[PDB]
Amino acid sequence: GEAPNQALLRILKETEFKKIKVLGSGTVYKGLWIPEGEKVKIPVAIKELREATSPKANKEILDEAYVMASVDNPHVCRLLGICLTSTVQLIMQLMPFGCLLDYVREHKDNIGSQYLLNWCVQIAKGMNYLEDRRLVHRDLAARNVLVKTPQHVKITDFGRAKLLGAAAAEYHAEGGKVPIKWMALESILHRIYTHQSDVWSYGVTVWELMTFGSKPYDGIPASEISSILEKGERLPQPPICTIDVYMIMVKCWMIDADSRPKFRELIIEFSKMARDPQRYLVIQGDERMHLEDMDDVVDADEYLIPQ
Ligand SMILES: */C=C/C(=O)Nc1ccccn1
Repeated sequence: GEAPNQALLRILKETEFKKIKVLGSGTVYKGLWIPEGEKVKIPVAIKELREATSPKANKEILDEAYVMASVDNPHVCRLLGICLTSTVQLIMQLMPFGCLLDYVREHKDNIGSQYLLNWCVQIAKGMNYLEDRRLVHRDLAARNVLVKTPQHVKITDFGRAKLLGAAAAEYHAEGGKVPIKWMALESILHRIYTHQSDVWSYGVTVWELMTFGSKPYDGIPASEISSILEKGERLPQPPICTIDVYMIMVKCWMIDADSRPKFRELIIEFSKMARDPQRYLVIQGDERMHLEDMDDVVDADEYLIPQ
């Protein structure tokens, strides 16, 4: 016996929610959700499948739904329920400032050390929680973290997430479109994936944030990456980064998976640094930087149903 998964999957009527506008094209809407028979309005993102004629695509979105229903943490994405219309709709908490990669590209000039290190802690907390839940994300990247507020981010995209069995050390994949430049060496060579492969990608995610959304190994093709890593080459020290911050990124990219840090240790190291941010990141102008009815609106984070 593993522990039973008593996550609740909530089925919503299409009449419970109003699509307000498009955010993306699968097509994502900003909208509002009124839970049946409750006087509350919840800002949501409603992901509606396009063709909805593809049995493959329907297995995909429901796998996402399975994983997102089974996680409850402040630093991971919050599913509110699904709607089984012609086109299946996922309803999640609206994350109004979009993905963190776009956010740090758009706002390079306004982002101070305190925000960057707090983001590093929050993502470390999200990933430590997933580890507690024996869940390997397999696609952590700056693009797959969302911004509820500039003070508050959550890990997203559980489309590749795999739920390690009671006796299963690694997860074993076979083909697809894969993020080579974020992947542990053991993942590119032997399709091996663990919490420790997730630490490698946390390292690349941190490097994306510390370079204000630069592309890892830009101009180096996917075919070369495994060879570069075997030859011991790693991503360069970002300009803002003290050796303290960069040495943490470097340890996440050790070839011995068990030599990399644990998510619980990254939480600790980034917290120590977050208490004195200007000791650990050096940024030009750091001290200066600052980042009908709405009556019954509540954020999804204050909308709890019984457990
Ligand atoms: C997991 C939350 C979510 O996907 N919400 C979202 C998506 C895109 C933009 C804004 N919020």
